This record gives sequence, structure tokens and C-alpha cells, in this order.
Amino acid sequence: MIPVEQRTHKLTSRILVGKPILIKEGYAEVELETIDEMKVDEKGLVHGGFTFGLADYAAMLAVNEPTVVLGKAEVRFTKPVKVGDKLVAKAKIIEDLGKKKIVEVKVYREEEVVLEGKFYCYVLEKHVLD
Repeated sequence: MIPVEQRTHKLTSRILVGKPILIKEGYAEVELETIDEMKVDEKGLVHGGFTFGLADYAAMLAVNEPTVVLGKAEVRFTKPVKVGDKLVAKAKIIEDLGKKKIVEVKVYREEEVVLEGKFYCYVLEKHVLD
């Protein structure tokens, strides 16, 4: 594979969302060590919003275009995540419809899938905030 530098979402929190560990044409991998602030109860259950955020970010890097944004997403949480789990999201463009890209993302905890989803991404003429 030929590595590509990150061209979008550059200031994304490495602590709250993730650290990209691989970015190439049409594919990206980002890892996240879950922390205590991400919990929703005393049992250590991690809020799905963080798992989704990690997957969302991987999807943006699978497209890796400056103006890329997430328009729609369908996700299934398959296994609960506990504080202390290390997660890895693997995102691949599965359909290139020009400016619209359909990216499939699966988030893993070692070999187990904890989240699976389709992310509908759009590369805009200009940055989403105008």
C-alpha cells in the first residue's frame, strides 16, 4: 500500500475520538483506547456515542478529502463496550458515486465486531461551514 497523509479532520481529538494508524486510497484504520469519562454507569459501560464517533472519523479518513462530511449513517451496535477496551475501526469506500461515497465501517475489539455501519459521505465544493 502507498500511505497518504491525512488531508481532513486534522484536529480531531486523539483521546476522545481516535488515532489514525493507517490511511491509504479508499481505506483507513483508527484506534481508540476507551477511558473512564466515556462511561454511562458504574459497571463501566461505554456510551455508544464514542464508538460511533470513532467509526465516523474512520469513514471520513477512508475518503480523506478536505471538505468531506457525514450526511447519513445507519449503525448496529453488536457488542457492549467496556471502559478499558481498545477499539479499532476499519473503514472502506464500498461505493463511489462521485461526490457521494458509501463507506462501510466495522469497529473491532481484537477480533470481535462491536459496531457495524454504512456511512454516506459527501465531498463538498467548499467546507461545510462555508
